[PDB]
Amino acid sequence: MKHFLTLRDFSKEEILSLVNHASELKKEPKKLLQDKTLAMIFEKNSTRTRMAFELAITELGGKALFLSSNDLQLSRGEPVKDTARVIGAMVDFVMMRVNKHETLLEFARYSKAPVINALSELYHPTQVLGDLFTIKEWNKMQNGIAKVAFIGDSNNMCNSWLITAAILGFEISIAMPKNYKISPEIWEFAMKQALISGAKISLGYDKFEALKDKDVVITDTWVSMGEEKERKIKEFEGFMIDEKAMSVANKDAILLHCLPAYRGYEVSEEIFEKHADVIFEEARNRLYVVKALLCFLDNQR
Amino acid sequence: GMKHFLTLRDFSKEEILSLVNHASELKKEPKKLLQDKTLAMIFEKNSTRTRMAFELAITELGGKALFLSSNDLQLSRGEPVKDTARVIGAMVDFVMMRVNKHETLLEFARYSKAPVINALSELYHPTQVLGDLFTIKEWNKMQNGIAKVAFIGDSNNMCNSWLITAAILGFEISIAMPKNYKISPEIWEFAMKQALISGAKISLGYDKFEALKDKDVVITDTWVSMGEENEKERKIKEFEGFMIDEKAMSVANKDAILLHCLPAYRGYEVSEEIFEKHADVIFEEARNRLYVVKALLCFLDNQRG
Amino acid sequence: MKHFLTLRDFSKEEILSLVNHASELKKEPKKLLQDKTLAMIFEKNSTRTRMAFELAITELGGKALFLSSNDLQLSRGEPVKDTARVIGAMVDFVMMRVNKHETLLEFARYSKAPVINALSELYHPTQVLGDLFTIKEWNKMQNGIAKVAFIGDSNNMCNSWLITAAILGFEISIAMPKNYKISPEIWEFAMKQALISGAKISLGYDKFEALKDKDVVITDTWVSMGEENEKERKIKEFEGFMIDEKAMSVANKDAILLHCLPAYRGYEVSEEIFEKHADVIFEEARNRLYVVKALLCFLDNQR
Repeated sequence: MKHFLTLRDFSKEEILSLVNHASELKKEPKKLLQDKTLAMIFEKNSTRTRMAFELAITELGGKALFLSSNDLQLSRGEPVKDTARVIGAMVDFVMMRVNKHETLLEFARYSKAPVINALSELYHPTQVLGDLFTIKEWNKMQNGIAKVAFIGDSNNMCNSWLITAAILGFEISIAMPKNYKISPEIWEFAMKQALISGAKISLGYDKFEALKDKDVVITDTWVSMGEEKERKIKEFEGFMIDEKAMSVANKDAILLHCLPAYRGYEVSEEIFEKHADVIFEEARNRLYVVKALLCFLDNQR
Repeated sequence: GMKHFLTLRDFSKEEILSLVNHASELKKEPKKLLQDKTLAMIFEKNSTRTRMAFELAITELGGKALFLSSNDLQLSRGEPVKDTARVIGAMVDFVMMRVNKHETLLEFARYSKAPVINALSELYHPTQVLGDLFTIKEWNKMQNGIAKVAFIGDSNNMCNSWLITAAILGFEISIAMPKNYKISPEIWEFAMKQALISGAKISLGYDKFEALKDKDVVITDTWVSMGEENEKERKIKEFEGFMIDEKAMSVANKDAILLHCLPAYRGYEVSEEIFEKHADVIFEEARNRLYVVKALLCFLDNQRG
Repeated sequence: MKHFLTLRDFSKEEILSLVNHASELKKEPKKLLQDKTLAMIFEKNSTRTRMAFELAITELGGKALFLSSNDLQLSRGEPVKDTARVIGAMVDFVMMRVNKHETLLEFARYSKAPVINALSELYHPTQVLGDLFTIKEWNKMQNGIAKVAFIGDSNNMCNSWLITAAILGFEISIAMPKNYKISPEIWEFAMKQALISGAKISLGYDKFEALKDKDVVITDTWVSMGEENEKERKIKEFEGFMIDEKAMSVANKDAILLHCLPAYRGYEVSEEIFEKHADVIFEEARNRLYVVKALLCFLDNQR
């Protein structure tokens, strides 16, 4: 039985078929999960995420249960294996948004129901799936390859993009400040994968180098939740995405941001609003992708 | 152009009355008119009574509600409202919002692909007034399409929305509040203008008993209006003569009904005796918000372009 | 019109038929409450409980409304009769998990809709029903009787096990520390009921005596919620009372251990023994679903 904790556990073919299914569903919605149930466990609230999941299962014919931070104190009252052995036995799927990946792993270990990583400090795979869906929608996938730049932290988003690029065969440039490092274990996995898929990966500390010859620019907040700051902002001096920065990329390149955005920091107001349409489709598109993911996990029991 | 429901000011006599009639049809013969449709409910300050009405309204109509709470959703505290609007408003069919500040509703509506519904703001509480109206009609206190109504209380949202609705509908309304208290001039002007068209007999005073003369419907509300709770002790003293009690109801017409949006504070704006004397109507009032939100949601579904 | 506030208000026959119905429903699920609604009022959150009820009504064809602690402040803003007379008139059932039983009573008194006691300081009947379901599933009900030991506090669980054993005709031994007493009013009810049903009830302060010739051992947390301002003292009082391997050894062969959860390994129960019984303890947990289903269908017919 398969969980969905990271795209690392999936094939190029599997990932692409999730995006194609999403697309079919967006076009022609079907109630493929009649009466199925999804428990949603949040350790830290995210309205954007919740919407995506709640609506995903709902539209597919099922029901969602929202168990919040207040509602559900994980590893703070009862142990996780206990919670897993009750909740994971009563519902068809469990999504979790967690502070720490270990928690997902520990839950999955004892969950009869497939567990979905709605966000952890290591990986944010649903988001990348949505980003991907969006790239395809905006016809920025020439030749099954995408030429992508990621600018920001060595955070979860970076990890997941690095990985996915590696699996899919994308050309990706990553840019973060000089003092910032990427996990050697993750990096190794990507190196291996690139060999098989022909990925052109590069990692640096120069925004403008990363941006050269790119059709898709991806950025993210610098001050990550919980990790709140004043010193960090000063470290990300050159790193804002602005008009001059987008100029360096290819003509008509799209800007993606997972949100929320902090105008005047990782992104300028002008440039952000310049790309409202794509940024907010991006936000919404997580729906179609979670749908696909849920149908998929339902068939891999 | 697509219509939101932020205040009754934006609607015609005919429109409001047809919402009530529809509510009534639905109460008689429930129908699932919004199959699969979705309603985001955003609360900035929790109201269980409201939530019930909306949740059940859409549910019974065949749809699904999403409750996003205060804890869940921090508006204008993290991300700007236009950003939220451009996500949430794009994914759901309707968005209801209970807000601290009306501007927030306006700003959201401005960016929402989905019709936004004012579940309560500091200026207006229209879904409540619709329910009050429904109730007045059910209790056969709308002789001649007109109603003879007294509103006693603060210059709060409820007052505004009664003033307005009276104005649109052509009702005869007397408002009573303390001497120092005023109604927003902008709102008052609208009402003056609307009365001309509709023949509303509107009067504002500071004498409970005058307001009450020849009335079939007495409406009151809490004095310490929500949020303004840092100022309560003072407000109470100002509302000395203003409680609705047996003697006060005596001044109104025979068999006049007492309406209160709830919750009620026995011993303040209303006496225990009198409140309980009207439990049947008051609690039907409570419940009747359901049918009215149903109508409203059907109505906004049909007015998308 | 009948509410479900304690098993005290039901007959042996009524209780057994709830368990039987549950069992039918587990076997063959049916949507017997199409479109019906359940308001769930929590004064203190319990995820385990919520799941049970939310899924019960949902699977039965209805809808749940979760009103939380933050959402709904009971007897702290508006009076309860007012709440009851709004909520209880818009939904088909009301479950409540409350700090104080009186609150259920007061609500029920003004609720058009049947109220269900999802847990109070006095009684936890839905849990006992589930326990019962589970005992029957693990074939530990020889001759319609069960031989049961309850070890723990004089809490809600104890009250409800005492009562139910009394109604049903079970043989039950209860063990708690010396200083601890059962509510005389509850105890007196049980005494009376045992006479009618032939219950073999005994109360002591000796874990091992309680355990002798038992097929079911039941335990529970010692630090009961709310009473957390007094904990350090309580733990010391419960020295001999943990359920461990040696304790289970005293009971009959293949005897099952039940715990309503959550559990505090190293206290009322040892890690080893708890995990030894994971399968039954977690079926126990899950089985609350089928029983709440039964209960809801039952209350739908007793209007």
